[PDB]
Amino acid sequence: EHLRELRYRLIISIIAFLIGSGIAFYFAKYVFEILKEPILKSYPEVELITLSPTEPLFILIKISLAVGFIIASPVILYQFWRFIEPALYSHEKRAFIPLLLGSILLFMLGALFAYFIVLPLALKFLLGLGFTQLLATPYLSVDMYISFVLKLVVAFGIAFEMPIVLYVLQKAGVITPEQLASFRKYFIVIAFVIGAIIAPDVSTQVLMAIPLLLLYEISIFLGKL
Ligand SMILES: CCCCCCCCCCC(CCCCCCCCCC)(CO[C@H]1O[C@@H](CO)[C@H](O[C@@H]2O[C@@H](CO)[C@H](O)[C@@H](O)[C@@H]2O)[C@@H](O)[C@@H]1O)CO[C@H]1O[C@@H](CO)[C@H](O[C@@H]2O[C@@H](CO)[C@H](O)[C@@H](O)[C@@H]2O)[C@@H](O)[C@H]1O
Repeated sequence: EHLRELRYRLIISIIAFLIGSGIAFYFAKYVFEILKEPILKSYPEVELITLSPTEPLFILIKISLAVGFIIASPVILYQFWRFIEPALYSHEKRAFIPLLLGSILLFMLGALFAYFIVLPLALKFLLGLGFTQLLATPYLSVDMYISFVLKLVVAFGIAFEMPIVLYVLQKAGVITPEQLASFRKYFIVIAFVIGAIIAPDVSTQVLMAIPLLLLYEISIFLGKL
């Protein structure tokens, strides 16, 4: 049953993600505008050329897949939450509703944080560091810039879900707040690994690790037992 439940809830979540991805595909040219907007306004001297051969569809498929996941985030959050509580951990179903709503708005606040705080900051640390206008002119590849935005935006959505899945595991006594306090020296490496994968330089790898450790230290404080 628990074996089969996942092998059906997965297919429902995967079915939702593709419906969401297809929607994202249709209005992708407009989503490409929202993404281009942060650079276009801050450093207009920086040209977004397509250094790539004939790959504006790869940029499309990346856009249709990442944005298709932010559309499906409410369905995916539900399939997680229903497979765990009241299913295994909690007991009340009107503790589940404020949990789903709370976790739906934590993925949205995560994406807004990346797009409106991490990213503009990540651009000043990259090309806004004084007179670096010479090494940044038709030097920007759109496939580079778009991807970094999509990585940063999706990672922060997910990174924000940590203090709820954690508070709920700590409450269900699956983990203790001291067990997170012991994993600190490993999450510092986790955060810098994630920061190495998604960020282009050290300045941005660090810029990313900071809110991640901060989200980890929010989970320990939600060690109210
Ligand atoms: C969960 C479902 C998914 C929801 C999110 C998906 C993405 C939604 C963004 C898409 C969308 C609304 C779509 C709504 C329908 C959703 C239905 C969902 C599926 C249901 C099953 C944004 O909608 C608006 O959003 C705001 C921008 O953020 C703005 O609104 C207000 O505006 C101010 C006005 O005065 C207000 O004063 C201000 O207050 C707000 O700024 C508008 O600028 C914008 O149109 C449409 O935008 C774009 O669509 C594309 C066609 O692909 C259009 O194609 C191009 O346009 C031609 C023009 O000639 C070009 O010639 C041609 O190149 C091409 O043809 C674009 O033109 C474009 O307009």
